Amino acid sequence: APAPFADFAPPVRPQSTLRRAITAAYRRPETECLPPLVEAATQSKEIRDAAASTARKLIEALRGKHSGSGVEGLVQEYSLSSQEGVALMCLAEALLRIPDTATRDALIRDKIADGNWKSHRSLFVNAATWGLVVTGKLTSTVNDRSLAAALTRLISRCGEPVIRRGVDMAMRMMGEQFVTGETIREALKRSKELEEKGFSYSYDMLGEAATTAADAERYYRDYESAIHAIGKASAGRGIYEGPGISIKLSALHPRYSRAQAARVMGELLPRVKALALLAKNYDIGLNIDAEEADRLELSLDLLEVLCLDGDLSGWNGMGFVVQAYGKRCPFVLDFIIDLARRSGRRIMVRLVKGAYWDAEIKRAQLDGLADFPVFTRKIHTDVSYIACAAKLLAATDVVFPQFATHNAQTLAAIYHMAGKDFHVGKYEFQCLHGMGEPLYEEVVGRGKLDRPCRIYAPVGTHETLLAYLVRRLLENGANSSFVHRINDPKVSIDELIADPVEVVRAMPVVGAKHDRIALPAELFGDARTNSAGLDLSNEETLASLTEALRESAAMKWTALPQLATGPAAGETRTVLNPGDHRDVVGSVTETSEEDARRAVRLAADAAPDWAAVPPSERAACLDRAAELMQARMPTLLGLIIREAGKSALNAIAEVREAIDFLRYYAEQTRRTLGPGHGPLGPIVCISPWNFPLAIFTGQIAAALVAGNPVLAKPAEETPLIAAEGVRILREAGIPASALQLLPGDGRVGAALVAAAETAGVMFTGSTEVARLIQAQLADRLSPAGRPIPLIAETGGQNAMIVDSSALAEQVVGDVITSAFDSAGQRCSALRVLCLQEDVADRILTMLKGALHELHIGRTDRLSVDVGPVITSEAKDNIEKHIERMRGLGRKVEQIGLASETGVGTFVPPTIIELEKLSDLQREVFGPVLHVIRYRRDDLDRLVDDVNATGYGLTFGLHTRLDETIAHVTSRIKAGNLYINRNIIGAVVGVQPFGGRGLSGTGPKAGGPLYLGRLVTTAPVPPQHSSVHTDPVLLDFAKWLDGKGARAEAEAARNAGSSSALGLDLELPGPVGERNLYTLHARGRILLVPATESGLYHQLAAALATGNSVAIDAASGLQASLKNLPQTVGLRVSWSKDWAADGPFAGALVEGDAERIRAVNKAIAALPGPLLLVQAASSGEIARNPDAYCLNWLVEEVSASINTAAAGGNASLMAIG
Ligand SMILES: Cc1cc2nc3c(=O)[nH]c(=O)nc-3n(C[C@H](O)[C@H](O)[C@H](O)COP(=O)(O)OP(=O)(O)OC[C@H]3O[C@@H](n4cnc5c(N)ncnc54)[C@H](O)[C@@H]3O)c2cc1C
Ligand SMILES: NC(=O)c1ccc[n+]([C@@H]2O[C@H](COP(=O)([O-])OP(=O)(O)OC[C@H]3O[C@@H](n4cnc5c(N)ncnc54)[C@H](O)[C@@H]3O)[C@@H](O)[C@H]2O)c1
Ligand SMILES: O=C(O)C1SCCS1
Ligand SMILES: [Mg+2]
Repeated sequence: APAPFADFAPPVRPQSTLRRAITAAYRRPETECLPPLVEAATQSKEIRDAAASTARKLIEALRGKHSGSGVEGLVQEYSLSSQEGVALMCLAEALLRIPDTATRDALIRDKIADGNWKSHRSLFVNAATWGLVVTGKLTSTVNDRSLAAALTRLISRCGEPVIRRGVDMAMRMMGEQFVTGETIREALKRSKELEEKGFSYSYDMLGEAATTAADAERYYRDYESAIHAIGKASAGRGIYEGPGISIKLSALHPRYSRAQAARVMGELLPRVKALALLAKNYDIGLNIDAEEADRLELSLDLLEVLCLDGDLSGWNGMGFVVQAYGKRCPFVLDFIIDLARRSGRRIMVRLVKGAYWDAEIKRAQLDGLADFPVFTRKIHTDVSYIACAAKLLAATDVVFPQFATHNAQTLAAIYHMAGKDFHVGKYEFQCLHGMGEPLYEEVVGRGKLDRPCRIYAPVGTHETLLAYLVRRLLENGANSSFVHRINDPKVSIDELIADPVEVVRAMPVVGAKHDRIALPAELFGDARTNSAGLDLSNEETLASLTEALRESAAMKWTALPQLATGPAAGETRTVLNPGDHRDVVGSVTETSEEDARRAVRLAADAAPDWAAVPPSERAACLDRAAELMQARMPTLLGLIIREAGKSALNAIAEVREAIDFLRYYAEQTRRTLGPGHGPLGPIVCISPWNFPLAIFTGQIAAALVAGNPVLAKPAEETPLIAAEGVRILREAGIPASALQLLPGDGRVGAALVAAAETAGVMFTGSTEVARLIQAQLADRLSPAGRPIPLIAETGGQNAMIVDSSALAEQVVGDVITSAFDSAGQRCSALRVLCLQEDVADRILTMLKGALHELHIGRTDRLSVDVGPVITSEAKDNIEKHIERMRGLGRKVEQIGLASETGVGTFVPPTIIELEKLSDLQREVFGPVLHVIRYRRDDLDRLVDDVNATGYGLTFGLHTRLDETIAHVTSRIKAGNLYINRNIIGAVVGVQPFGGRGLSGTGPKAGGPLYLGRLVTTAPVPPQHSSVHTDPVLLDFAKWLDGKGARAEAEAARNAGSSSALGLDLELPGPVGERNLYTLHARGRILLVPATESGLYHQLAAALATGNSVAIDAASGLQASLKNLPQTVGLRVSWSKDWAADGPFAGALVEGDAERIRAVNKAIAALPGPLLLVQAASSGEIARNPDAYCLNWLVEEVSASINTAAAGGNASLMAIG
């Protein structure tokens, strides 16, 4: 048996002094990066004056030949609105997908111009891109109804001539402007004109981010065939005067990442070597493009091996991009220059600013990392660029600098920095096709500056173009971009030639972070501190984590019954690693049923003393526990990895979630709890195995901070991390009498629930076990004669709907994560993928290819993607489902498992293609994705089928179309919605988490209504109000007044005002996402009245919160509701057989204690979902206007929208 963590994440090679200096700068504070860059970029007064004069001359030329674009001229000629221009270009795009030119012209003449364009996949799938072209602004989703109206209007107004102009315009841009050519031969033919003027070329076969092995093979043969064509055309011109190629490493392997470094060096490197050998034989340049920040240092390992490989000697064409917007850039250049000296290869170094800025900001915020790997002020990147250019110009004997820029100020500064001596091969400039030719026609040639420029030339069909094209249009439209400002009349030439080096030097704090971009720690501002993660791409982090993880594995972890009086004796057994039962993780002593009953009595005796600790001090304990967990995160990771079968990434997220619960409930307490919000009493917290620290901590922390002593009963599978969490909470100041730990199985849970002094239960787990607890509690009443509160958060049958406008690569990534992360052992995991029929085959092929790149095994290796299932019984239950489906004829795709999995309990990720959604009965808690197909016109029926399971936890939708978003999100019934992203997000206070139906009672964990359920009188949560009044409530109040029920009419009006139905908030979070929180009606509420006035109060509460009702017909109160307004009657039904008329979404009960007990038992016997029941006596209804609390009669819905899904971030376009 291998030692734990002995092979966790060894580096590709020992890290040299130069490599370690790169890693040290990864997230260096911006105020530390800039001073040395300012010093390096400083030039003399004479040079700065000459550079400004050169830059002014270049800018005056650019503005003096500036002409209006063809799109702007078309919009002007036909007086088009912006939406009309966008819709016209979408139509033109679709028309050009008809190959036969004469067939297209006939369709235009006889069908399109004749009105009905709809008759002949949305036309507007790519409207976000055309929106950038027409308006310069990026919209994340498409208003397809606005575009359809605009297209009808413009065709009916202008007819065939405008369509003809649109087609011809789109044909030029897509064939000549967006790309240099559709094929490499076409691009080579079009390059002759500018090569005669002194330009050179580097061709990019458009392609990146391979999803499957087949994709990577395709990109490889594209590169290989382009090298042949370029080399044949080069015909011996060499690497400086002749053309070259650019490649992206992510195109050549589907798992290009630090986590898969061994596969990268074993599988990707030989492919790059084979391409480089061919480039060497033709003597052309081969450049490795730079991608995301977490790929930089990995790419250096490939560069090093290739430059030391003797088979490539004699050739100086290997090239490499370095991004000046990155904090590591000068240290990367130090490494490359030294490698060039060691190898004797004159490495071609392309200095760029960088293409992924928006995405790097979002990623660092999501991951809770210390800082960004890029600058946050645009002028900092400019200073970085000039400083790095000085370093390169001092090293032209050993490297070939290539200065890629469209900024005339940058260009002029480098041109003068380089001085008077020049020869071809010393250095060059570079620009992008369709962006830089105007500027460099003022540079190339003996009549200008006599400096060469290489054009980066994209090659590809309309299809393969999207990702690259959006990045260019974002660059072109960003407020901070030179190419945008040059065309801004409000921007003077003096502003354009301002020297960024001197502007930065003169700022009061050199290198200060952008004022409007929050560090990841500060996402929530003054409310609370964000939890911090760990960068698993940082070699220093991986080295220290390896040591900490190994040390965690040497510890003698235990879990004991920790009563208020001290540890208790009991039956003891080992806890085994689910991925390898030979790995003993620790020992657990389980609680006897007698000691569990004893613990509740000790909790009851201690309850007054803990309630007396003021809320601010209880919240301070939670904050101290969060600090302790943050500091102990590496050790906690090691325990979670080995006890619960989690990967390192998933364990980090788990510990972050626990920290966030602690800080969120602390802050909510400080905002709400006062002397009149008395605790319930001892609360039993029963938790699941699959989030063994986060959900465990969240329930206990909420109960404790609300003033309740807690009996903590963790899942029998994962007691060790629970015991450590209790240890941390007690260290933080929670008294032993206020938090007792009771390990064991469901018997211990049931004994606690049944104990007489148990005042409340918090349950997270399976729906079937929640139903047993509901039945136990139906026997019971509080000393005040009211039901024992139960929060029961249960399973899901979670769907994702994908239409023909979604991007397959995005979909497949979010499906692989949502369905198979943690081996599908997330309550939020994707269970049913619904694919529109027209794209289903392509997406399924891509999904299956991505499935086969996953690594399944014991999770103490960074390279492992999917770990084990928790037990042999879980495995048996999952496989029985797979075999039942397999026996019914359903197609089943499974990864093959390595033999080393035999010592643990593993289930391979599985795809099952279903015929109907009713083929599924219950939640299958494992790595099993079901796939169904649907026709577009059946979308509404499909949402019905998803709702018809009775679950309502997480739900995903992938679409670009606003009409479809509005339709689906208005009809789906689930607690957590996700648009154009994965569905496993539960960020505390950002996506408050929890569902409806068979998925939960609410209120949501990590949301503002949670603490109020754990006290006898609920406070008013922050931001909890609504100015909207339910109109049926208003009609009912008028009816009450007409009947003479004046006091009840006033109570009804008061309920209408007090209701928070219609609350609609946006919660603070990371950039590039919109996180929304709304209060809706729950549904149909069962009313069990005893008196006429009680019925009127119950009806008012239910209607004020937007619900319909079913009224118990055995009440005999039918005569009390005569002559209702039709609007109210529509919401009212009478029920003789409650079980026939469900499912209900809650219940209101009136009666004395024994009537409430009898009704509670009858309600618990109803089939289906657990009901949140509220009960009151007739006297309580008369005395207390809040006898029925309106908090529990609305339904919380969280929605998370990825607003960067279209390829960039519109808001950050105006941030520089
Ligand atoms: C031929 C060529 C090849 C290229 N290859 C690559 C490549 O392989 N990998 C890659 O990542 N990029 C690459 N780029 C760069 C990228 O695609 C953009 O073209 C370039 O960053 C624009 O810089 P500029 O000097 O033209 O314009 P400018 O307007 O001077 O600079 C714009 C740049 O500033 C940066 N920026 C904007 N806002 C901020 C901010 N708030 N804080 C900090 N920085 C900010 C961004 O990098 C942005 O692109 C290449 C560029 C060219 C011309
Ligand atoms: N809605 C959410 O937020 C959420 C979150 C995570 C997991 N879950 C659900 O939890 C399930 C997986 O977790 P699990 O396997 O640990 O659930 P489980 O129902 O098997 O057990 C959960 C806890 O209940 C206890 N238990 C079992 N029988 C009991 C009984 N008769 N009386 C009292 N307690 C009893 C168990 O010991 C355990 O501590 C999944 O269905 C998952 O969907 C829901
Ligand atoms: O494709 C991109 O976004 C960059 S890589 C080389 C050109 S700019
Ligand atoms: Mg169980």
